[PDB]
Amino acid sequence: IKRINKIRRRLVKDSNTKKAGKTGPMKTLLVRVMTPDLRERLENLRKKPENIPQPISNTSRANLNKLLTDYTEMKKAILHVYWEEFQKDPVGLMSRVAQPAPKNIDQRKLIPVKSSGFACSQCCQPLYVYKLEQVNDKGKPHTNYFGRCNVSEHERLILLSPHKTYSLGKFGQRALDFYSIHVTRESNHPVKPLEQIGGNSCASGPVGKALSDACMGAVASFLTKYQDIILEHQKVIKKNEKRLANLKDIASANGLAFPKITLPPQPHTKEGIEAYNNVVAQIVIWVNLNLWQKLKIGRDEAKPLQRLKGFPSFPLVERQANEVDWWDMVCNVKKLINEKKEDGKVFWQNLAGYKRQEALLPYLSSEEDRKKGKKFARYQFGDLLLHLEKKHGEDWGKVYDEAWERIDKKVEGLSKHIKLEEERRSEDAQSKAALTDWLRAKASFVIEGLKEADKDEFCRCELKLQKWYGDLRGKPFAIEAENSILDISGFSKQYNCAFIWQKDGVKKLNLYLIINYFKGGKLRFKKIKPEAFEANRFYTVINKKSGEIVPMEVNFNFDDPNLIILPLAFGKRQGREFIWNDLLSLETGSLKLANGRVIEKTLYNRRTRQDEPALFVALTFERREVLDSSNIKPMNLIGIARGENIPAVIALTDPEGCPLSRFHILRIGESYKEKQRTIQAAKEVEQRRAGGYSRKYASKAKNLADDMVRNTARDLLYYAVTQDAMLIFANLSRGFGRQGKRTFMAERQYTRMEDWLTAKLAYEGLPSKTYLSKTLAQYTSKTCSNCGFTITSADYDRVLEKLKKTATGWMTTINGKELKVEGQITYYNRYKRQNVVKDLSVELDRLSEESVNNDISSWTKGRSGEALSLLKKRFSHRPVQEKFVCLNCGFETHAAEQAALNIARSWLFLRSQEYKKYQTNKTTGNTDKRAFVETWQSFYRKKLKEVWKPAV
DNA sequence: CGGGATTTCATC
RNA sequence: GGCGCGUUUAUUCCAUUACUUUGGAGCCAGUCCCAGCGACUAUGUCGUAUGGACGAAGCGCUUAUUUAUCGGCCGAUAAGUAAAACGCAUCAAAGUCCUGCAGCAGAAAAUCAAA
DNA sequence: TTTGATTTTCTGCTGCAGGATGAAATCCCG
Repeated sequence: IKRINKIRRRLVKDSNTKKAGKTGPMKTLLVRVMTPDLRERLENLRKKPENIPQPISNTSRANLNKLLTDYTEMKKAILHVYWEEFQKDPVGLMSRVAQPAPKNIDQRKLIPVKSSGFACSQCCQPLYVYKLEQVNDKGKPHTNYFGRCNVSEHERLILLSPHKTYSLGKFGQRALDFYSIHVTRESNHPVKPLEQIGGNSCASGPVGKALSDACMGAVASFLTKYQDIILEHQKVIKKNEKRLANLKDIASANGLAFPKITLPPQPHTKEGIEAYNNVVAQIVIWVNLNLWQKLKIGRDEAKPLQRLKGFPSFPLVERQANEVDWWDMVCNVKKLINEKKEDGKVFWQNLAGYKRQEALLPYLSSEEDRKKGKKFARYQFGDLLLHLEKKHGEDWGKVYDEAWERIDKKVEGLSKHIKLEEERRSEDAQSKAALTDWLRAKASFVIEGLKEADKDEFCRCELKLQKWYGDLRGKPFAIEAENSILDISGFSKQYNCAFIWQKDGVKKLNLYLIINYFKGGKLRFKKIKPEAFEANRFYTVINKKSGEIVPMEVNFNFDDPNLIILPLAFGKRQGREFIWNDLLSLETGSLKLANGRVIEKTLYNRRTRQDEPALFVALTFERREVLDSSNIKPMNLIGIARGENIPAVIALTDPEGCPLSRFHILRIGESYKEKQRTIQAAKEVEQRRAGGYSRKYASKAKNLADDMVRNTARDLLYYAVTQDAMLIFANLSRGFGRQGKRTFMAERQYTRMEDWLTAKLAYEGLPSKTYLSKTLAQYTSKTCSNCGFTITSADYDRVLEKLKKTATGWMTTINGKELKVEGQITYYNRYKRQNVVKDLSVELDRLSEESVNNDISSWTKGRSGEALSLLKKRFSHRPVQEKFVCLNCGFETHAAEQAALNIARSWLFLRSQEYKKYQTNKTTGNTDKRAFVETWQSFYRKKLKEVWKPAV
């Protein structure tokens, strides 16, 4: 059958196994700790078993909770202190936390800097730079840089990176010796969480050696982010200089007096970031007000200034908690609107004749916003004002009052609903967002009364209300639940934690987990002989740096008021993988338990119908013996064709490009798109009935898509294994994916399918390249198999130029092929939001009615571009995302199967001596892709003539 | 003078 | 989608240890009860079960409490209450986790000194 | 998105960093 575990069994039997290197492929077993509610669930089976194991003792729970609280508080205190230090001195901190090179390089330094880049915070002295040229694995010389000082105490190996003027390049979690500062009593630093928070009731060693990493990792990450952003800030400022200069030139071309507001330079505080971003936003608003719409100048003509993004915030401390409070900001908005209500009332009541229509231009929605079931608050506010104007005439004095009454009623109702929801147990972010939109529209309309009288006051009010609107939209999802972690830096005797089993019979084992992190607790680890096992006793093993295993015996008391005892709860497959695996067992050392965690996160309990915290044990198992890249030989190929109606059509072929029948065409996940469409229809119905859907449809589409992806991946892997085959994908940059107007991150699955197969082959120890491959996606999906011709836009330009009218009508040719200029093309106009069908010949006649003799090249370049767009939309080789049409010969068959075969044939093409000759020609400085296109077309035609006979 | 830690130092 | 239920997800031995999910299948989706949308015939009604709250989600086999058709209390046939040997719809899959920041995937409003 | 012209709009939750541990010298203890 098709089981992933049978595939893994064959893979294990397919080749020899060898022990893992310095670090093995990490894998986490996430089990759940036996709890009283777990036992309650277990007791209610129809076929009740003989023995129900005991739950976890209450003392263990209390001790674990106290330990988690202490660890969290210690981490918070340490990060707070180091945030204060950073807020005092950035340079010294980021110089200290720089990760030194390993204290093992005894290579002789040869070339110092031909100097004053940074300074060691210990001596505040400049760090000399030294280079070192060596020979790498593949023959490319590499240049490294290191920092050493005149002080023997400061003779470290701080990393330096070149630029074209130097940077650190590394930030570690163990560079700064955290132990000697806040734990040991000899140091007199005023911060000592162990002596202060825990009251000398917690063990020093393990807790400190965990806190060190648990804080310095985050510190190093933030320092890396900031030290990387510091250079891009300067470069972005430099680019903005030229962009502003060009914009000023364009503005002065029309004789426009540019406002005297200048760009703040690259700052190093977030206040400067905010000021520069506000200046940029105001400049963009002014340009949109005066140039984009007034002059009908498009966006290509205006390269704008850039806002500042990418400046990080300090971990766990600069995470804003929104202390300004939601209701306080709402009341501030109310007060500001009430103060500025008179200004808007006077402006609208005392409006001129024709100025009334232009005053309401932003308030009225166009077809684009109206057709999509719902409009922004500004649009509906304008429509309500239009209704009031229709109902009560031009009496805007009372119209404003009635509109204020309606908006105030809606605001009060929304506020009451929000308070009622948020008081007891619930929260309504949708209502908050709607109320915020209403308040924003009301504030805009109210303060629009000062658009031409008091410019600065109006702008200040606008900025304040906009930032208040942003804060009111952002604050509600601040969350209240955070994970709690309890690290175990390693599994050795010192750390006083171990995994134990009961030697029942020959192989059966009971499972207990013991935590010893308190002073006064008793836990004895006794070394024993290899086969001294006895019943009612716990036994375990230990790992060693030299590859030795030294099993030991555990003895303790179940009523100890200090230690923590954990019974587990898991399933057969998990036990066969980690706990009681048959082939790779922890006794031999093939499977190793390196580190674990006591993660406590909220999970849904169906018995209580609620989400409650549930202790997990993220036992990270490092597979110490993996497969060897010694017996693997791809051969057969499985060309995967992507699409929507058919999730995947796969074509089999040999390593001669000759397809063979062993199943030849297989389709997996049929009608699943119909289920996706049904789910989408239900969601759209729920939106039409309220504007949103519930949590039942939260991930139905996502879950179905992921299930389809994983099932298809399993099927592909089984086919590859059973046929000794390989899979063909494309070479796409990281982050590849389509983003239209309604795209979701879950459709970036081609790369994610590659990644899933990569991870699955990676836990077994082999890279993705063994059975997963990529094709150079240059013109791969743009080729047909009947003519060997790949369409380019130069041919489109030639077709546009050649377009003329003969006795039978318009005529144009591609590669000498006469094309009947006839037929109708359908387009989806966003202004109409419907289907409009136009005739190519009729539109050409209409466009040429302004010219003589139908010479398109004699028209304006805009008319030629429009004719080019018409010809391209008529002669597009990809009319639909799921349809391909051959422009040259139009051989007729099932398109998807032919495309599936052609994908594999293209991947085969992406290795040839023709490509070698193309590379040699490209070494002549002719960096043109047209040579590649010609070579690929010629090679494909030659191969079609020789062995790749098209369908007969 | 070993139990028995106990911490402290240290380190890809 | 709401409720339940277990199956298989290991080649001779490694829990029929249950966890975290998705499917197949079995049953059930009504109550403006409160609040978002159109007409707004105006802050009034209707509808679109939308967001939450509210019930909602098998059958028989084996063992005792609810009766006499029979002779001067014996079982004749069956209810549900319980246990549980239990049989059917009911049969299939996969898992590698943490901390921090917030950010990365676009295109249609879009033409000029339009190279 | 895939040949030359481009950039403020409305959508939605993942994309980049940091990783997954034994000697040494002491101490409480006489």
